Amino acid sequence: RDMPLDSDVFRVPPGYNAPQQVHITQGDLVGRAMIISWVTMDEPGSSAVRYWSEKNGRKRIAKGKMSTYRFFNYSSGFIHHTTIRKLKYNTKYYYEVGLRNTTRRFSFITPPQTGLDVPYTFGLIGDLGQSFDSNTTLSHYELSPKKGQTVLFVGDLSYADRYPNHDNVRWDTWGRFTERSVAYQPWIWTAGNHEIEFAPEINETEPFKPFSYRYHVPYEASQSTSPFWYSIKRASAHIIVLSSYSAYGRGTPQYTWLKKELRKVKRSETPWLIVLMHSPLYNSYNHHFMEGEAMRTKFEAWFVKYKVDVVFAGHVHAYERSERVSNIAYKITDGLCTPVKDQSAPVYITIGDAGNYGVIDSNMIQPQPEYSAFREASFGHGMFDIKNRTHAHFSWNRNQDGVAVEADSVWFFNRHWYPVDDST
Amino acid sequence: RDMPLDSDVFRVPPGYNAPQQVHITQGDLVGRAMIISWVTMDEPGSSAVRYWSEKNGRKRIAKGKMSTYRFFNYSSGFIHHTTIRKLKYNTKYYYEVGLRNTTRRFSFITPPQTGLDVPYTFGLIGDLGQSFDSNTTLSHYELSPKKGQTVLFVGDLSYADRYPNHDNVRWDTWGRFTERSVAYQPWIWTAGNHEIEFAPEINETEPFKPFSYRYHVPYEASQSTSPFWYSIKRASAHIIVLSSYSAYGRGTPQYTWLKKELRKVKRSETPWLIVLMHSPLYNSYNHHFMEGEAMRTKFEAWFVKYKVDVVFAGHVHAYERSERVSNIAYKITDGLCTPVKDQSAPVYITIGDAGNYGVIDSNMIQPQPEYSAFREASFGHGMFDIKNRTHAHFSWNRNQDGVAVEADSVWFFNRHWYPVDDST
Amino acid sequence: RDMPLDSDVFRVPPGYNAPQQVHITQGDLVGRAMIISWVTMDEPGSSAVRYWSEKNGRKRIAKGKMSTYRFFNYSSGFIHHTTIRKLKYNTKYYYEVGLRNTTRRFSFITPPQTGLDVPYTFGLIGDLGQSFDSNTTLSHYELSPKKGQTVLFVGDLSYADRYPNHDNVRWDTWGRFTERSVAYQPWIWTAGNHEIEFAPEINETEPFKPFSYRYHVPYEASQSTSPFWYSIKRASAHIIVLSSYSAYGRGTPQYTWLKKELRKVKRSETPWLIVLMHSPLYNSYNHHFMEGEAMRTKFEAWFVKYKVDVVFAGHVHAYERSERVSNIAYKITDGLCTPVKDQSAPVYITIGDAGNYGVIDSNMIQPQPEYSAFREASFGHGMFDIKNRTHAHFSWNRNQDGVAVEADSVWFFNRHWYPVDDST
Amino acid sequence: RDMPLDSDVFRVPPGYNAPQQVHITQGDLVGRAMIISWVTMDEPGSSAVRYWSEKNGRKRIAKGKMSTYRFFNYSSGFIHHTTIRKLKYNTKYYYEVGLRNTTRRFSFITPPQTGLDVPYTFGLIGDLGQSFDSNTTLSHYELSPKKGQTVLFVGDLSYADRYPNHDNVRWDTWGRFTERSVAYQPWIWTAGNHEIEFAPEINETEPFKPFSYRYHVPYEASQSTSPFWYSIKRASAHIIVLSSYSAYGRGTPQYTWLKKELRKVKRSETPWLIVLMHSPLYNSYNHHFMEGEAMRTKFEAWFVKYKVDVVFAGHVHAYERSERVSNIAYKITDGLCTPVKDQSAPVYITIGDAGNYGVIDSNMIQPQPEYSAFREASFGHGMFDIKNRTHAHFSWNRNQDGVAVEADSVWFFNRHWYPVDDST
Ligand SMILES: *[C@@H]1O[C@H](CO)[C@@H](O)[C@H](O)[C@H]1NC(C)=O
Ligand SMILES: *[C@@H]1O[C@H](CO)[C@@H](O)[C@H](O)[C@H]1NC(C)=O
Ligand SMILES: *[C@@H]1O[C@H](CO)[C@@H](O)[C@H](O)[C@H]1NC(C)=O
Ligand SMILES: *[C@@H]1O[C@H](CO)[C@@H](O)[C@H](O)[C@H]1NC(C)=O
Ligand SMILES: *[C@@H]1O[C@H](CO)[C@@H](O)[C@H](O)[C@H]1NC(C)=O
Ligand SMILES: *[C@@H]1O[C@H](CO)[C@@H](O)[C@H](O)[C@H]1NC(C)=O
Ligand SMILES: *[C@@H]1O[C@H](CO)[C@@H](O)[C@H](O)[C@H]1NC(C)=O
Ligand SMILES: *[C@@H]1O[C@H](CO)[C@@H](O)[C@H](O)[C@H]1NC(C)=O
Ligand SMILES: *[C@@H]1O[C@H](CO)[C@@H](O)[C@H](O)[C@H]1NC(C)=O
Ligand SMILES: *[C@@H]1O[C@H](CO)[C@@H](O)[C@H](O)[C@H]1NC(C)=O
Ligand SMILES: *[C@@H]1O[C@H](CO)[C@@H](O)[C@H](O)[C@H]1NC(C)=O
Ligand SMILES: *[C@@H]1O[C@H](CO)[C@@H](O)[C@H](O)[C@H]1NC(C)=O
Ligand SMILES: *[C@@H]1O[C@H](CO)[C@@H](O)[C@H](O)[C@H]1NC(C)=O
Ligand SMILES: *[C@@H]1O[C@H](CO)[C@@H](O)[C@H](O)[C@H]1NC(C)=O
Ligand SMILES: *[C@@H]1O[C@H](CO)[C@@H](O)[C@H](O)[C@H]1NC(C)=O
Ligand SMILES: *[C@@H]1O[C@H](CO)[C@@H](O)[C@H](O)[C@H]1NC(C)=O
Ligand SMILES: *[C@@H]1O[C@H](CO)[C@@H](O)[C@H](O)[C@H]1NC(C)=O
Ligand SMILES: *[C@@H]1O[C@H](CO)[C@@H](O)[C@H](O)[C@H]1NC(C)=O
Ligand SMILES: *[C@@H]1O[C@H](CO)[C@@H](O)[C@H](O)[C@H]1NC(C)=O
Ligand SMILES: *[C@@H]1O[C@H](CO)[C@@H](O)[C@H](O)[C@H]1NC(C)=O
Ligand SMILES: [Fe+3]
Ligand SMILES: [Fe+3]
Ligand SMILES: [Fe+3]
Ligand SMILES: [Fe+3]
Ligand SMILES: [Zn+2]
Ligand SMILES: [Zn+2]
Ligand SMILES: [Zn+2]
Ligand SMILES: [Zn+2]
Repeated sequence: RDMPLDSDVFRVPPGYNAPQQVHITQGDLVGRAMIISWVTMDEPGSSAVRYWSEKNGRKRIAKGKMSTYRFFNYSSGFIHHTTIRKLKYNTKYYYEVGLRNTTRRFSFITPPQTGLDVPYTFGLIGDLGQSFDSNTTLSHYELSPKKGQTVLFVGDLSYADRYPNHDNVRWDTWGRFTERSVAYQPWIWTAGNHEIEFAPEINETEPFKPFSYRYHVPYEASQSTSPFWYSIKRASAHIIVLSSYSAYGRGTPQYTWLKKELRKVKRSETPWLIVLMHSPLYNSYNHHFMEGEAMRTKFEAWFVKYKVDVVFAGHVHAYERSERVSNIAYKITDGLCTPVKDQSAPVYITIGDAGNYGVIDSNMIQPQPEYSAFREASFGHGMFDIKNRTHAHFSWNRNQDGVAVEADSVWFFNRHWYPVDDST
Repeated sequence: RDMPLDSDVFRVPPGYNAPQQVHITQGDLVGRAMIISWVTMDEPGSSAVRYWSEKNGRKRIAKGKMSTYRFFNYSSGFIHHTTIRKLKYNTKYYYEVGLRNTTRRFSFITPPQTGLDVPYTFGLIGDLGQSFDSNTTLSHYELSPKKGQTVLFVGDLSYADRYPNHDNVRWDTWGRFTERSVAYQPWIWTAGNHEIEFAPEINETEPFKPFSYRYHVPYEASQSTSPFWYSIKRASAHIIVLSSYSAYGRGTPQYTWLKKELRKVKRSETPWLIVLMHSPLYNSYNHHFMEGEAMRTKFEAWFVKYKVDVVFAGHVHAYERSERVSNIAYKITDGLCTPVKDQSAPVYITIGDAGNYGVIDSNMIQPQPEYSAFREASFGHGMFDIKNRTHAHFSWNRNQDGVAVEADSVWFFNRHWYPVDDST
Repeated sequence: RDMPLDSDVFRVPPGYNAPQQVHITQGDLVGRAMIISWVTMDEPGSSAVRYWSEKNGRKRIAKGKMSTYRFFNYSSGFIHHTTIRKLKYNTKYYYEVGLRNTTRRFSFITPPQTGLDVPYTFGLIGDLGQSFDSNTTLSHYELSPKKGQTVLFVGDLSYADRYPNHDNVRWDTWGRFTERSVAYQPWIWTAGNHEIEFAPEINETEPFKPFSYRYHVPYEASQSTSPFWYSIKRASAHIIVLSSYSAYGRGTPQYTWLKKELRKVKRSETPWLIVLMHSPLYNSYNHHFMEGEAMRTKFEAWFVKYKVDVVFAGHVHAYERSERVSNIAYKITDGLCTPVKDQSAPVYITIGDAGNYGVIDSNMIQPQPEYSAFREASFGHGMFDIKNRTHAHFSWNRNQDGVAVEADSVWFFNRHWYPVDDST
Repeated sequence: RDMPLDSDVFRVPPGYNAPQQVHITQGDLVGRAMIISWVTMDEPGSSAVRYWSEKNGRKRIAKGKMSTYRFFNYSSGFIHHTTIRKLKYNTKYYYEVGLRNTTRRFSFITPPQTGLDVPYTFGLIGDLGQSFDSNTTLSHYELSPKKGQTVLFVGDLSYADRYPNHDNVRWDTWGRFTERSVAYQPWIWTAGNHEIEFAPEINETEPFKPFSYRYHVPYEASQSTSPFWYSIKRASAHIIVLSSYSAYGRGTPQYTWLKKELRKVKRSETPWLIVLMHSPLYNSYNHHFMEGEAMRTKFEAWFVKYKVDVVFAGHVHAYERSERVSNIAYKITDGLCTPVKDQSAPVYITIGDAGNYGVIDSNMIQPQPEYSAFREASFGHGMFDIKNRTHAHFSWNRNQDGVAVEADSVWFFNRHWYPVDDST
């Protein structure tokens, strides 16, 4: 069900050496910087970006960097990444890319300054891929009357690794496909397993190669040493991104980084604390059942201890939302190994159902365990709408329903400023 | 408690640019190759090694490679690594190193061809370090009347990272200290946490740097893509080394590698299957209690499924030997989370008590759980003596006892050729 | 007059990932090693070469290396270079390349052991390019009844740098064009100015990049530190190759290397001493008149001192052969600045007329100076046929004449074993 | 004769990780930027530089870069290079270096904006080295009542290459020795042969390695692609630095660069045109007689054509000043090979007599040829004092004379604004 190469969605912008595959993300810790990235195929081109705010129409120029990579018998085009910094909060900016030959213009809006009661609405997309189903989820998102403002992406971007020799073209088409959204609003990236791409057979053994060339993140903003785990703050939220497929043993860089990072969250500043990861810690579908155990045994207590609000994951191609549950009492022989309701624990949601290559995970653990509050095997996307320092409303819209039909919906009460039972 | 820099044990071989810190390991999959490694400090020197068998006294020459590294305000000398290959099994070889200026001679004996009933005796050392205690354990090993023939090293080599800026000299002194043994019999390396050395503060953020420059392993012999997990066969054993501090998520290179590797073990060929790792899966001391959970949740079933015989670990600075136990029935809600006796399960032994910087882990879990067969907080080393395809005898000698006093002893019955009850 | 891309001469060998652009050169100092190089375009492929002698039909395998490069908006295919060594002198060998997918077979004949009276016939080609004229010179060579056995190539290989952005395809077509000769007999390479390719404008500023990726030479055989100046011995000749466009100041690597090298020539072993370079030291055409002055002032005396026999050059697109002349008496104010006949001096010949992009240099210094013995502005190639330690016969065949019509011809008397006046 | 290691001049600034070997140069094309460089030996340290003008005492900070290198059995400390830019012309600046641990303060004065009649006084030092003689020349310079404001350095900095394995310490001592001057006024660098350091024997074969790590120049300011030839404008002068030991063949990068650069000189803007190079084009001493021939044959005409005023060189350890001479009429056979007076030709001066390792080149060519205006084998330094767009006064002070005794003196009349006869 992968959309064919000629699909209107994969068409290449016309013009000589016209910037294609345009995409953006936050470029700093707090909201006033963006990383613009794109690809030119005819020749190298300029890595300069021109931008100006709607109000103070003064045109400034940011100069970035260019790179390329070869995968097997494949060779990328010219990848560019430029970071515009020191933007003003809450203002619309226009940016142009492809200055030398054919220029293209886009716009984005900086978020509001970080604050306790600042509202903001995030979209949740996981496991997109490029099937027709993928196309549908993306439009439904684009049409959600509750306008999404940033997409928190949970992993498995294009599934190009399913093609022979991981046909990296499929990375190009995906990038062209999603530009309609990412050229305009940032998508926060998380690495999934389809991004690992360990292919000894074709002599490609550096994990995450294509993904890392194409998608950049402000990892040094948090003091991370790798782009696979980082953190950013935006509006009233503090987002922490983790890498299920990187290492988390005690003492490793990721473990060490997260320990420090959790100590840096200030709920008086960013009330909402969200964590993103690919492989779900709590999952009742048969597929990938219990894979999240190892990371679970390692970070769960931290999450309960710092009161994280939600934990979004993907990987299982279906939907599921749990109860605030914890299972942090086991000591091997004491037999205390059963998830228990805990109002300090975060809610674990899994939205890996945006489409992939058109396949859904339907078999599930029967009967629905206690920790599971709702599960459904349908394609869709989610929206996490922050309202106050106390309220945030989550929704799940199915691809079968109309754009405005929330097939599941829930209010979240801030584990810090209003820890009442939302566990309903 | 660490031995002082002037300790006789740290003395530098005399002569201009005299080879120091000499050491060896198996260099191929089956036994007929060695990797000789050493360091010269005055100037680069030759990386050629001259060797000849006692019988056919014809002198041949192997040419290797030289490298250097800088840690913080530290600079290595000239590290050399040369692989002699195509040796004859079961023969004494003499090798000379430092051909240009001051030459030094050593010898080693290739192991017997791999076989079903070929006996061999391994020493077990873990968490050595360089305290006086360390010195002791090493001598006790050197004196075991049951002559050890290869040391399986379980991790934490020198604790140089405990010194300011990880004073890499402590790596040099450790290398000079242990030469008395390693220059003559191979030691199989395993990476522990003291080897990670992630020091962002001094701008050292590439894990395992010093360890990796200094200690090489034949990882491509198994088709591993990293030197932190590999496998070798020697005599009647098939040894598999893993990395607690590397990644093992589903799909990762280490996970992928182990799955394939277990499929390649042939018990009709190497009856004994041993696994090495630093952080113990089963451990009842308070210190580092339950750190091995994550990896446990990922590899335990495979170990039971392939009937691995023993699993040596270190990290807890003390001794402990368990019962053949398994705990692979948990499914979150079914409450089946208690280690059970399983005769397909391997025996988990932890020997991280060779000395470190002179400190013992004594606080235990009271009371001694069922899975724990014997535990003692004493410094010491172990020996695993293979006898037939069915028998192998393990011993633990305390540093307080005399060289020949086995403070713990047990016979192992091959999980494949003689599955009768050991566990006692 | 550049042959069009569809020219039958540029056709690509059929088959999946079929080795194309096959080419060879001597791979050691004395004749018993070859460097096989080729290109595969579909995918990487194997860098193994299979070969066996006609006599002892035992098939052996040599394993080489693979590399790639990008020039501007260009990306090479997979370049391979493999060195077969330890060949037997004077024997025919078959070699196959493209082992994995589509295999191609060729053959070559090792030269005879170096000796005083060993005959051998070299072809002289300079400034080839890929015009139709180039095609003609190459056939005339292929048809010279005096069968050439090795081509000494004087520089300016393909003129791809004349195309926009140095369209490196033109490097591919040239390589395909000349395979008919180079896959079978070695061509010794010399770097000319069309190989420098310094293009700051397109950000290509490393001189000799494409040339160096594609054409390899045994420069370490002589103890050279760069592939732009080296030396080889073959049959009764000792060939020295220099780089007009590299540096030759006093103290530089090239200067230093040549000084030592000249001291290593043994005329009792290789009677004939030949030097190759691109820019001619003695030239009477108007084009490039006096460019060879700087190198001249630096090496001429050495040449006269060691009695080099001939000095072949190219660059001027025409033919010219001089008298044994020297001009090494100048001391600024003494006015002794006029070429004089000297029987210790080498004969300077220029054959840069094989074709280029179809243009000839016709204007010449009028009147023909004394040092010039013969000059003609015609396209052609040359043959230097060694006979004894005393005799060697040089010929120049014009493209207008028939294959067997020597338009100029001369006997050379060895400056060492028979320094009589051949200056006729 | 070289000063001993304990010489007071080689003492190391006290303090932990105290900045040593401090030095500066122009950092842009026109005068408003500086490159501060230094070395810290205890540990890496900060590469930030703090500076503020005397007037507007606002302290700003520039952040630079750190690097290290290894020569043979030698290892550099931590070399730092930071470029302060956008300075105001003609103002005193103070700069501090070593911000983390022990800070040191220095000052410099930006030159006046480029102009037709802007005076400036340059010092001329060549072949300094570190003998006692060297110490002397440096003091004499420091004391010239005609205060020098920038040193144009002609090559051969330290002669470290004379020590075994080119004992790079001699590079450190030289850097500490000269700090007294260079930390305060820029010295413009030129590469000489003692900087090449091609030492195959110890496996060092990349020319100019130590020199290049330690001494940086603003070569991209002119659009040069290498740091061995560049150009800067300062006050009323346009200085062009060349590399005798780099390549200058037709087509090479240096040749190509100079041709374009000469076209960019505007005498209406910087009336005085100076060229620096190591090996002198015109020299009548026996030592190194005629080494400058090759480059001469390549660039002389261009110098006459663009009317360069002076050409300073070193290499011959003595002094010599010529007449405005040219010798650009030779055409091989026309016998016109004798230097002739030419008033468009520059004056060739050689000041390689600052000291070296205490040795003078005294053997001259007898008799003093016509082109030579004055020559003397004494240690000394020079000063080139620009006065107007028409006048500039050059002086040569011997080490034997007193600080104010000009042992040779001459007025230069601008070849462009006042071409009357100087040559006397
Ligand atoms: C390279 O660029 C030129 C124009 O700049 C274009 O016409 C040509 O087709 C390009 N080639 C490639 C391989 O992109
Ligand atoms: C691309 O833009 C540059 C602008 O400097 C122009 O010179 C060139 O001809 C343009 N078009 C193409 C097809 O390269
Ligand atoms: C994808 O969806 C868009 C609208 O959301 C539509 O215009 C387009 O035709 C669709 N393409 C495919 C291949 O489904
Ligand atoms: C690439 O191809 C296969 C992968 O296993 C193997 O035969 C070969 O050695 C690999 N690596 C290289 C460098 O060719
Ligand atoms: C939080 O938002 C909800 C819905 O928008 C509203 O009912 C509630 O009163 C808000 N809380 C505050 C403190 O305004
Ligand atoms: C370098 O080598 C020389 C002898 O080869 C020795 O005398 C000198 O002390 C060495 N220096 C270092 C830093 O090892
Ligand atoms: C080291 O060995 C070489 C052998 O070639 C010798 O030349 C040198 O002098 C020896 N001694 C030292 C101290 O380098
Ligand atoms: C270490 O033990 C050895 C014998 O095993 C002994 O000779 C040596 O003196 C000891 N050194 C220290 C510092 O304990
Ligand atoms: C090294 O020192 C500290 C480590 O956090 C930091 O200030 C600095 O940026 C680090 N990295 C570099 C390249 O200096
Ligand atoms: C195994 O070894 C033990 C002790 O050496 C012995 O009692 C037993 O009989 C041996 N088995 C075989 C098959 O020889
Ligand atoms: C890569 O290789 C596959 C087969 O191995 C081939 O079909 C495909 O077209 C190749 N692509 C390129 C760009 O060479
Ligand atoms: C190429 O050769 C390999 C031989 O191992 C084969 O598997 C493959 O299918 C062949 N053909 C192509 C088009 O790749
Ligand atoms: C090149 O010459 C060959 C024979 O020498 C001929 O078969 C071929 O057609 C010629 N091609 C062109 C383009 O001249
Ligand atoms: C490449 O294009 C031109 C060449 O002069 C220039 O503007 C640009 O800076 C060059 N280099 C890079 C890295 O873009
Ligand atoms: C050299 O060769 C020529 C022509 O082949 C012949 O006339 C002459 O006698 C030969 N010299 C010797 C020594 O055979
Ligand atoms: C490294 O730094 C420490 C202090 O930071 C210093 O005491 C030690 O002596 C230094 N070592 C070297 C080799 O500079
Ligand atoms: C160097 O400076 C730092 C300043 O942060 C200080 O912590 C350190 O102790 C100082 N002294 C030494 C000897 O490193
Ligand atoms: C170098 O000269 C300075 C003054 O110019 C003097 O103070 C110093 O002692 C001299 N040192 C030597 C070693 O000549
Ligand atoms: C370094 O030492 C000598 C220099 O000629 C030589 O024997 C050796 O091959 C050189 N290079 C290396 C990499 O050892
Ligand atoms: C040039 O300077 C000299 C000496 O300072 C002076 O005699 C002459 O008049 C000056 N020229 C101008 C134009 O001021
Ligand atoms: Fe997925
Ligand atoms: Fe330990
Ligand atoms: Fe040419
Ligand atoms: Fe000098
Ligand atoms: Zn997934
Ligand atoms: Zn440990
Ligand atoms: Zn040419
Ligand atoms: Zn010199």
